[PDB]
Amino acid sequence: MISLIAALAVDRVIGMENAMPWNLPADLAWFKRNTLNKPVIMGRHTWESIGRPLPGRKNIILSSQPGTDDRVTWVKSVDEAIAACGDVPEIMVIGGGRVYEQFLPKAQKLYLTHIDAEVEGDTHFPDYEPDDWESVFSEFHDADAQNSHSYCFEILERR
Ligand SMILES: NC(=O)c1ccc[n+]([C@@H]2O[C@H](COP(=O)([O-])OP(=O)(O)OC[C@H]3O[C@@H](n4cnc5c(N)ncnc54)[C@H](OP(=O)(O)O)[C@@H]3O)[C@@H](O)[C@H]2O)c1
Ligand SMILES: Nc1nc(=O)c2nc(CNc3ccc(C(=O)N[C@@H](CCC(=O)O)C(=O)O)cc3)cnc2[nH]1
Ligand SMILES: [Mn+2]
Ligand SMILES: [Mn+2]
Repeated sequence: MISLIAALAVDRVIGMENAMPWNLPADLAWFKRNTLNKPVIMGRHTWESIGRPLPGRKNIILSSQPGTDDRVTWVKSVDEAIAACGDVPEIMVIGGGRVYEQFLPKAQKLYLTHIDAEVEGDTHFPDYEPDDWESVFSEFHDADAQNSHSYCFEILERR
């Protein structure tokens, strides 16, 4: 199955200047828990934003140009990215905006974090059709001394 995972601020903002404009330790822990031991597909700008390979995961980077780092796998099309994952139960697509748009029609599950933060951004999660999706899990958390915003973890499944 293909799944997307993302953290969204207000108005579906996901990034600004090739970075994320918040620091939510609890959300990165959720990201790690839901991606470890799975392949992760990302676009080249997200690869540069993370800045290093993610441990315990097969890292697959989409770019139209040849690769520049043999610690990760480089592919040149969506279909090649999927194939490079081979025969696993669940493929995690970890962004960014352009990559999420291309994989959304192919996805069966969304792992969304809704963050109560107002930030200017330059990248948005796609504007998906809510009627297509069933919420199967939601868990709200208030802000605390480690996490400066409230946030809600949600899992949706395609109906
Ligand atoms: N909040 C979140 O959960 C989250 C998650 C991930 C990323 N982000 C943010 O998202 C932003 C980056 O997103 P973005 O939309 O600018 O970029 P992106 O989707 O990460 O990367 C786009 C690049 O991927 C390559 N690519 C995409 N589709 C391709 C295809 N079909 N075939 C070949 N190459 C393909 C191209 O690289 P080439 O130009 O080399 O061809 C393209 O320029 C950053 O701000 C980052 O912090 C946020
Ligand atoms: N829910 C969610 N939150 C995010 O912040 C997120 N970020 C990306 C892409 N950017 C990043 C940036 C950093 C790390 C990162 O350093 N992760 C470590 C955290 C380890 C920990 O908290 O102990 C990792 O091992 O996954 C992951 C993805 C994609 N989907 C997301 N999805
Ligand atoms: Mn806030
Ligand atoms: Mn919902």
